[PDB]
Amino acid sequence: NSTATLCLGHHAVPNGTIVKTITNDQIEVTNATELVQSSSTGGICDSPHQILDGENCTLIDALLGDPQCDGFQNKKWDLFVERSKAYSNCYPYDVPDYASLRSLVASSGTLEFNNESFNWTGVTQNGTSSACKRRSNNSFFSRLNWLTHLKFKYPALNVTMPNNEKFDKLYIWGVHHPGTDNDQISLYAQASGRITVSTKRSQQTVIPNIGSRPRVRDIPSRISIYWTIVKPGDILLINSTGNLIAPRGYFKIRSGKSSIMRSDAPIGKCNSECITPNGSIPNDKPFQNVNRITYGACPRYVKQNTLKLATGMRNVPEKQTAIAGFIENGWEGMVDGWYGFRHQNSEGIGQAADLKSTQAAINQINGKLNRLIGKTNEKFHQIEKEFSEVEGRIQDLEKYVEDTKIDLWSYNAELLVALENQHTIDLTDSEMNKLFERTKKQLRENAEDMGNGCFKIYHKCDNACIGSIRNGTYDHDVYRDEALNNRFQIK
Amino acid sequence: NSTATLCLGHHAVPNGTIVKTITNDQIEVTNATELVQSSSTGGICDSPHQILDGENCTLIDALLGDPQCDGFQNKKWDLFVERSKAYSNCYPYDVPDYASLRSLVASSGTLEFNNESFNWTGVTQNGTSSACKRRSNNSFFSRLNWLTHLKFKYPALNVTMPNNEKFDKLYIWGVHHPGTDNDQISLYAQASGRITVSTKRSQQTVIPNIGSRPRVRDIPSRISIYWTIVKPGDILLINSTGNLIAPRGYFKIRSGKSSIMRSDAPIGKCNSECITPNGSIPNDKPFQNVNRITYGACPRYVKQNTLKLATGMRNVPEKQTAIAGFIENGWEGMVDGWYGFRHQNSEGIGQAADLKSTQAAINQINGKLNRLIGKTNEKFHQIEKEFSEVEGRIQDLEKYVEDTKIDLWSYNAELLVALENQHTIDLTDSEMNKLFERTKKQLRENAEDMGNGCFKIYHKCDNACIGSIRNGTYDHDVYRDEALNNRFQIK
Amino acid sequence: NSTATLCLGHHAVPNGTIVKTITNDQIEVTNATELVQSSSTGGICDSPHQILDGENCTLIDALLGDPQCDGFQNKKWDLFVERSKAYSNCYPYDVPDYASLRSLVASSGTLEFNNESFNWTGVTQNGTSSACKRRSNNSFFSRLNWLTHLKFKYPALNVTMPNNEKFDKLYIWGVHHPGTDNDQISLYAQASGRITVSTKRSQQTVIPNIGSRPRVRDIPSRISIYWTIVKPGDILLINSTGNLIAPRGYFKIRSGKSSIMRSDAPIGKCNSECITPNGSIPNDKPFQNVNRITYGACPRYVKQNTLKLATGMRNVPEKQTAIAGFIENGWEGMVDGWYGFRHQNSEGIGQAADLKSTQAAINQINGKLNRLIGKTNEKFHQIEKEFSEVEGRIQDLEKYVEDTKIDLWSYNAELLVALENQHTIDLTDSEMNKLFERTKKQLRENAEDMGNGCFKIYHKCDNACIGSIRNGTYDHDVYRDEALNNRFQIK
Ligand SMILES: CC(=O)N[C@@H]1[C@@H](O)[C@H](O[C@@H]2O[C@H](CO[C@]3(C(=O)O)C[C@H](O)[C@@H](NC(C)=O)[C@H]([C@H](O)[C@H](O)CO)O3)[C@H](O)[C@H](O)[C@H]2O)[C@@H](CO)O[C@H]1O
Ligand SMILES: CC(=O)N[C@@H]1[C@@H](O)[C@H](O[C@@H]2O[C@H](CO[C@]3(C(=O)O)C[C@H](O)[C@@H](NC(C)=O)[C@H]([C@H](O)[C@H](O)CO)O3)[C@H](O)[C@H](O)[C@H]2O)[C@@H](CO)O[C@H]1O
Ligand SMILES: CC(=O)N[C@@H]1[C@@H](O)[C@H](O[C@@H]2O[C@H](CO[C@]3(C(=O)O)C[C@H](O)[C@@H](NC(C)=O)[C@H]([C@H](O)[C@H](O)CO)O3)[C@H](O)[C@H](O)[C@H]2O)[C@@H](CO)O[C@H]1O
Ligand SMILES: *[C@@H]1O[C@H](CO)[C@@H](O[C@@H]2O[C@H](CO)[C@@H](O[C@H]3O[C@H](CO)[C@@H](O)[C@H](O)[C@@H]3O)[C@H](O)[C@H]2NC(C)=O)[C@H](O)[C@H]1NC(C)=O
Ligand SMILES: *[C@@H]1O[C@H](CO)[C@@H](O[C@@H]2O[C@H](CO)[C@@H](O[C@H]3O[C@H](CO)[C@@H](O)[C@H](O)[C@@H]3O)[C@H](O)[C@H]2NC(C)=O)[C@H](O)[C@H]1NC(C)=O
Ligand SMILES: *[C@@H]1O[C@H](CO)[C@@H](O[C@@H]2O[C@H](CO)[C@@H](O[C@H]3O[C@H](CO)[C@@H](O)[C@H](O)[C@@H]3O)[C@H](O)[C@H]2NC(C)=O)[C@H](O)[C@H]1NC(C)=O
Ligand SMILES: *[C@@H]1O[C@H](CO)[C@@H](O[C@@H]2O[C@H](CO)[C@@H](O)[C@H](O)[C@H]2NC(C)=O)[C@H](O)[C@H]1NC(C)=O
Ligand SMILES: *[C@@H]1O[C@H](CO)[C@@H](O[C@@H]2O[C@H](CO)[C@@H](O)[C@H](O)[C@H]2NC(C)=O)[C@H](O)[C@H]1NC(C)=O
Ligand SMILES: *[C@@H]1O[C@H](CO)[C@@H](O[C@@H]2O[C@H](CO)[C@@H](O)[C@H](O)[C@H]2NC(C)=O)[C@H](O)[C@H]1NC(C)=O
Ligand SMILES: *[C@@H]1O[C@H](CO)[C@@H](O)[C@H](O)[C@H]1NC(C)=O
Ligand SMILES: *[C@@H]1O[C@H](CO)[C@@H](O)[C@H](O)[C@H]1NC(C)=O
Ligand SMILES: *[C@@H]1O[C@H](CO)[C@@H](O)[C@H](O)[C@H]1NC(C)=O
Ligand SMILES: *[C@@H]1O[C@H](CO)[C@@H](O)[C@H](O)[C@H]1NC(C)=O
Ligand SMILES: *[C@@H]1O[C@H](CO)[C@@H](O)[C@H](O)[C@H]1NC(C)=O
Ligand SMILES: *[C@@H]1O[C@H](CO)[C@@H](O)[C@H](O)[C@H]1NC(C)=O
Ligand SMILES: *[C@@H]1O[C@H](CO)[C@@H](O)[C@H](O)[C@H]1NC(C)=O
Ligand SMILES: *[C@@H]1O[C@H](CO)[C@@H](O)[C@H](O)[C@H]1NC(C)=O
Ligand SMILES: *[C@@H]1O[C@H](CO)[C@@H](O)[C@H](O)[C@H]1NC(C)=O
Ligand SMILES: *[C@H]1O[C@H](CO)[C@@H](O)[C@H](O)[C@H]1NC(C)=O
Ligand SMILES: *[C@H]1O[C@H](CO)[C@@H](O)[C@H](O)[C@H]1NC(C)=O
Ligand SMILES: *[C@H]1O[C@H](CO)[C@@H](O)[C@H](O)[C@H]1NC(C)=O
Repeated sequence: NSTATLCLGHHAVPNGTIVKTITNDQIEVTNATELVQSSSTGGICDSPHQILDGENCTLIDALLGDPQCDGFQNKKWDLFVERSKAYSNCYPYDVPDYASLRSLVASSGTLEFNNESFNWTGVTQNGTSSACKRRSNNSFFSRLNWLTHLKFKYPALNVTMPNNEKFDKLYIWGVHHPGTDNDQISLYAQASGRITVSTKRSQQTVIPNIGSRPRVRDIPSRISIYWTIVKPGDILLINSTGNLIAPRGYFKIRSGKSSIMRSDAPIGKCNSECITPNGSIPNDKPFQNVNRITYGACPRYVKQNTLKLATGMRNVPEKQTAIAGFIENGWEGMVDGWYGFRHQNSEGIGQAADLKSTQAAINQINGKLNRLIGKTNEKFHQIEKEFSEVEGRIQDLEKYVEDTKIDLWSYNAELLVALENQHTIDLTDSEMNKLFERTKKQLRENAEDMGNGCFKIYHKCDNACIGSIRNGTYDHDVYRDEALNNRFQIK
Repeated sequence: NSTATLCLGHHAVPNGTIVKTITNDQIEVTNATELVQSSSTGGICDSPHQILDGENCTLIDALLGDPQCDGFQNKKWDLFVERSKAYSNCYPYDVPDYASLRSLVASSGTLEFNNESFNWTGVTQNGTSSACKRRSNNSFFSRLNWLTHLKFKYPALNVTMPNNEKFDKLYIWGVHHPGTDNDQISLYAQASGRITVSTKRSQQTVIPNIGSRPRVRDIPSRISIYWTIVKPGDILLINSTGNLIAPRGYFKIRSGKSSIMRSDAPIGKCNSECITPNGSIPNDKPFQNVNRITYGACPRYVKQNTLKLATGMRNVPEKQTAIAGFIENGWEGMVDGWYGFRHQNSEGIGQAADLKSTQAAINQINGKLNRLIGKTNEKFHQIEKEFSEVEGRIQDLEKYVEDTKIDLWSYNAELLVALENQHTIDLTDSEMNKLFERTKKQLRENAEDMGNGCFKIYHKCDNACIGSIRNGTYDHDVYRDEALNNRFQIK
Repeated sequence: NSTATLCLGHHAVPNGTIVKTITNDQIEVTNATELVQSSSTGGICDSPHQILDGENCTLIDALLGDPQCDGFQNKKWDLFVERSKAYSNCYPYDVPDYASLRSLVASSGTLEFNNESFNWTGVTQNGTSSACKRRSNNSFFSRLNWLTHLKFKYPALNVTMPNNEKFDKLYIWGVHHPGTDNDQISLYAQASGRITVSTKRSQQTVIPNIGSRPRVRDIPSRISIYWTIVKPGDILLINSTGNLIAPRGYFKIRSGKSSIMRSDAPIGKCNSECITPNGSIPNDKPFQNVNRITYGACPRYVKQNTLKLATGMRNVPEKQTAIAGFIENGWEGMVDGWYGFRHQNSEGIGQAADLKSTQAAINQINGKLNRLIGKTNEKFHQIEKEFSEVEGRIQDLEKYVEDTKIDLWSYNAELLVALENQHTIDLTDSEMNKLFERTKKQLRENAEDMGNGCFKIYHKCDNACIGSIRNGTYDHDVYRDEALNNRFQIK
């Protein structure tokens, strides 16, 4: 009736989602996406990393050559998987600093072994035991050589092996601790004496200690395992009068991205970049709360089990019912755009989406999605994070380092999502406000702001006229005389 | 005189406080609150954590059973407090890896001890010394058993103790290092020989070393202390020909939240969640600069001694004196609200608070207070952070881990408070701006913006009229003819 | 022609720089500055820290007194620089826990040595070797004393040295491991026996181990090095029957800010606070990607090789050509200010800078520069971050601690710069918007907003009139009758 109404508005949905911003602990938005990965398939995917399933073998048993581990000879891995069911089935042994030898072999990622011809003239080689059976016969660790007397003589060993290669050699060797004096004499022909293994740059001396230990596979003796790395140009010197469990050669030691993980998860024929002890997990999300132990391109571990990133504007119910604009009011019936126009004129009541504002909001949200989704970084060999034995100081430090790290990342995650969500609310609010301001400016003196996100346009404004406003081609001069007469009439 | 003035404004206070934002290193606000706890009472509150005051006893002395520590037998703790005055008063001893045994016992949180009947047939038990008096008589550590020859014989000990319990057993034992060959023979009847303590899964051999050490309580000998954990189903085997300081049984070893702290603070009858070596501290604040060593639900340690969180808007002096609005001007006389209205009309000059805007600002500030205040998290046994001896590598790492952690938290604290304060300034500024905009919209063509946060209303607007604007019931149509004539008159 | 145009605008430059904000991965601004230091001179500046260039000597060789290191006696340092070319040229030795002794001496920062008169009655002193020549003669480590038999007797040593000083004493000593039984007898007159060095609070026993090691400088024997710290009031007791490499006195041990660094960078005559192995670097910037190893007041190490901080507003091309304001349009021709006014009136078309808005933007940007530039903090002795040997557990932890730290700082840097740049864009946009709003308010009913950042002023407004608007002295009442007639005329 000589005027029209033009309202600016934004969509709303019936099923919104609650997120956290800096301004609000809980604010409902039109949509959100989860940034914490909280589930796994439960299987370790055999691709794209080279998996070695230890089965009944620990890495150290596979290294020494426990008979059940013969199948592992010379294999490589990106990730060696050690099973809780694993058990030793050879001569009872220990490794002082077991954790370090495990770690250095794990990180090297290879069991490649090269035999060498040591001169063991004057002694008997290849000692075996019923505690270490291979194909039902008494045997021993494959990579070790139990030397004993020859004709009740054990002449002092003073044996050399030069490293004339261009790579390092890793030697694994041991000392036999007999149960009794009787065993000492029966095995080596004389009283126990120390073993010294040296190079130009290092030395280790180990004393065999006679005594009963609790029987394991009916063996009260023990073997203690040691290692030596020999550089190119250096020489291994082995010096012993008995009790030597000698090396048969060396392991290659390599550097790269290999590691070891304790897990009982089955190995699957599938492809996944991120491995945890619970199974492989997708790495689309920036964070995860599945396990602090990871290998590969993995989301960062956080304490939160959910963090929702807003991917839409504030969700505002439509006030119940004159058309009305965005002031405390969303439009559930606007389904082809995020922002738009509703009008009332001579020809009826209509709605149209505004593409520009809708696309600007969507583009920006997609931009932050692109920064946060599918952008994980790889980590490989790290520190251990679960422990089967009590140890004190070093373990306290390992645990505190990891606890510290997780709390700092959990804090970063919490802040990041609150900041991002505040920014999303601000940028989506801003597109609405800019649309309203642009429209106000077009209309000049031909309309007044009704306070509800709508303009009273003080002239006849048919469908084409409204279209000209929406398209940005409205010429205010054309209508100004009509509008001014209508606005500043005296009633 | 045919018009009225309506000004929008906000309060101001005579005693504002300076805070930091992202925009300003120093900006005065109406009020702030401190987020760094910087004082302690100076006492350790005995509630709600179970405190054990070591008095003259270290934990290790209480474990071994130094006579002055007999009162500690079998006690438990959440926090064992070790005093600087503590001193040993029994046989001179050392503990290789003292720090680890201290740590593992501290974390276990119990001195529960179960006696066992070891078969020491063939030797004399219960050796004592004048260096370790109990009730004025020569004595020894309560939990240890100094075995010596019987009739100048010391038959080889080969003694067993199975763990048929469903929990782990912690055994503490030792080796006696005699001052001279004469002592060796007088005590054990033969030359010194090694001690081996083993289980199915582990072994330790220790060599007694004869020699003079500086006398302590007139004793040139030493005892060295060792420990062994025996799992259920396993067996302790002790094998010795002399110099054995034997266990009398085992300690329970538990897991939980127990720890140990070095402090000289007195223990008080009071209740506080957070304990530091300086005393308990309140844990209302998110940060603290009292001590990096903490136990319980504690604020996080930061380097800053103060961080002030704004709890009010910018504080702006009232310009000296026509009423005027918020543009570069606060209202010290507005004491019943944070924002409001001042008017001049036919009936005088008045002021009224706006509840809605005031409450919206207060609610939001209370929200951020609720997130930051009284929300501390608990930590228990951690790593040591002060050291009485120089050690090198491990200590360097312990110190660097803690330094690293504190710098990262101090950074987080600094950023958090700057961000929060910027947000507080922004949300309080926003309530002022929204109040002004809402008012502008009500007034439509009946008023003009005077540029100083006030409107010139171009009609007679009595107290009820002004009230209708403040209440949001003003009907612009009622006054529009009058206002338009007044606005667009030609003078 | 009875009207004027007044446009508000901001500068633009032909050569802008791309930065990252929270809103945009790439946004062009007028200027930026680099926050990551990525180059070094390549030399270590000898000022202001006290540098000690080890040349051919490691710290440990300088400590023991290898002949080529005699020049180092008693010197101090802030930073000891160890060269890759360094080599030992004396008796072949090792140090169990070499890394710790290196670290504790490095951190102490002094080689100050005080000779003491030990009573070595009954033995020969000052043993020497061809493996350790000094001025072409057979010699030995300067700070050690190789004792051997006197007249084929080596009476048991039981020797004391009290610490009656008020500072700690650091004693360095050793054990000689002879190649053969023949050497043992030729040197010490009897079979090898253990060495015990003790105090009231500590003890160490070391066993000499006879055996061939690979010859070095024709020596198949080895010396193993040990250390003891003796507190004031305590006593050093040395107890040996042979194989003792005795101390000649003690080192002072101090506490302070000293460290050690591995580098081949030459030492220069220059002054720089921050030292890295690549050379000294400037410390103006808050971050650096030169080296994770640093000493002194240094930028923090990050993974990024560049982080650009915006130091100007968004850079917006001038739309091609009616004068026009800031809406999607910057002014390349405005060179004497950041914001300003362009006008068209009766007297022509002019431009003027607005000082207030320009200065407010510049001041704020300078403020954030002042917070970020030249504000680095000092760190001194830390942990090692590069390793020449494989070690396992401890090294894994050292590496993980540093990796963890760097990732957290790299994250903080990335967020900080994105946040700061967003704030810079917001504050510079805000000065433009405030200038426009201030102008709008002055003009009252005398102008209309043309939508392009300009006002149509509906009255004759000559150069003085425009000046009154720019100066904030424009009196709208003077022109209102003229303007209203022009605005609300009917055409
Ligand atoms: C050298 C020798 O033959 N010694 C005999 C002892 O082995 C034997 O004590 C019994 O030993 C039993 C285990 O027998 C082996 C084994 O481990 O299988 C037989 C091995 O050939 C022998 N290995 C070598 C390289 O000689 C090995 C070794 O002696 C022990 O493992 C060392 O602990 O023993 C089993 O443990 C019985 O319980 C045990 O009594 C005694 C008595 O028969 O005679 C010795 O001559
Ligand atoms: C076995 C014995 O009686 N040995 C005598 C030596 O103790 C003694 O040397 C003197 O020893 C003095 C301390 O006497 C005790 C003690 O610690 O109180 C007496 C204890 O009963 C004895 N403990 C046991 C279990 O036999 C203990 C032990 O021998 C030492 O502590 C080992 O160091 O000694 C005190 O230290 C005197 O300064 C010291 O001369 C000599 C000489 O009298 O005779 C030995 O038979
Ligand atoms: C005590 C003595 O003189 N022993 C003689 C052996 O040294 C010698 O074996 C030869 O030793 C050669 C090195 O000679 C020195 C040295 O290091 O320069 C000479 C030193 O004076 C002696 N040091 C002391 C304090 O006595 C030192 C020491 O014996 C060795 O370093 C211990 O390893 O030896 C060189 O190594 C030759 O290759 C080696 O054969 C034998 C045979 O000549 O006679 C011993 O009496
Ligand atoms: C030191 O004490 C040890 C524990 O008491 C003891 O070990 C025990 O030795 C017996 C036999 O002497 C073993 O008994 C075994 O006997 C049958 C054959 O009759 C075997 O088939 C079984 O394996 C059976 O167990 C015990 O197993 C063994 N116990 C432990 C815990 O090791 C040592 O022999 C004693 N040492 C000396 C030198 O006397
Ligand atoms: C190795 O040298 C040691 C230090 O010189 C020496 O220890 C000293 O021994 C004397 C006695 O021989 C102690 O003197 C004590 O004598 C009176 C009784 O007359 C006691 O009441 C006092 O305790 C007094 O101190 C020294 O205390 C002691 N010094 C130290 C530092 O331990 C060893 O005895 C020597 N060892 C051998 C085997 O000869
Ligand atoms: C244990 O075996 C060792 C390695 O086979 C052996 O060491 C070698 O000893 C020879 C001499 O016996 C040294 O040869 C040196 O001889 C000339 C003089 O003719 C010297 O000028 C040279 O230095 C030359 O090298 C070897 O250097 C040495 N090799 C190594 C690697 O140390 C030990 O001697 C044997 N030990 C015993 C006790 O027999
Ligand atoms: C290292 O090897 C040497 C021989 O090269 C051993 O020395 C011999 O030991 C025997 C037995 O004790 C003696 O009877 C010989 O006289 C020694 N030979 C020489 C040349 O001295 C030595 O025992 C071995 N070392 C170890 C620790 O086993
Ligand atoms: C561990 O106990 C065994 C006995 O079970 C000890 O062996 C005896 O030692 C004595 C003294 O040296 C010898 O005379 C006996 O002949 C040994 N008995 C047997 C059966 O061999 C052994 O010495 C003890 N071990 C330690 C380290 O003390
Ligand atoms: C520490 O010094 C003592 C002497 O104070 C040494 O004891 C003597 O050792 C010799 C050689 O073995 C014996 O013949 C004497 O009888 C011992 N004297 C006494 C009083 O017992 C002892 O050997 C030295 N200890 C070490 C580890 O070298
Ligand atoms: C909600 O957001 C995510 C991320 O943009 C998108 O993949 C998903 O399809 C959206 N859901 C709906 C119903 O729009
Ligand atoms: C592992 O050991 C179990 C239990 O002894 C056995 O049944 C199984 O077949 C073994 N698996 C392999 C792959 O050797
Ligand atoms: C993964 O395994 C850990 C350790 O057993 C367990 O605490 C956690 O609940 C598991 N997470 C999932 C998603 O299975
Ligand atoms: C200032 O702020 C704190 C926190 O809101 C409040 O407890 C305190 O009472 C306030 N002081 C005044 C005078 O309003
Ligand atoms: C602790 O020792 C001191 C000094 O010897 C003594 O005076 C005090 O009574 C002792 N306190 C306790 C509780 O035993
Ligand atoms: C707490 O104790 C530490 C260490 O003695 C001291 O540096 C610090 O100043 C103390 N703080 C307070 C608030 O007493
Ligand atoms: C750009 O910014 C930096 C930091 O403010 C300043 O030092 C430099 O001179 C500026 N360059 C120009 C051309 O304005
Ligand atoms: C260091 O050793 C090299 C190589 O032997 C020698 O040429 C050089 O002169 C030595 N430098 C010093 C400062 O002693
Ligand atoms: C500094 O040295 C390290 C280690 O050699 C090297 O990786 C890095 O590229 C160097 N940086 C510069 C700027 O020279
Ligand atoms: C072990 O060594 C012997 C040398 O006696 C050699 O012939 C063979 O390779 C090995 N024999 C067995 C049975 O493993
Ligand atoms: C020590 O052991 C003996 C065994 O001889 C036992 O009777 C008693 O429990 C203890 N005696 C003393 C005095 O502590
Ligand atoms: C080594 O000690 C002797 C004692 O025999 C002393 O005279 C001199 O200071 C030293 N002699 C040499 C040659 O270094």
